[PDB]
Amino acid sequence: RKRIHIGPGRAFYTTK
Repeated sequence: RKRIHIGPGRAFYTTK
């Protein structure tokens, strides 16, 4: 369920 990815303006940080 958790997802964390940071690229060239591609935020994908989700913990909750």
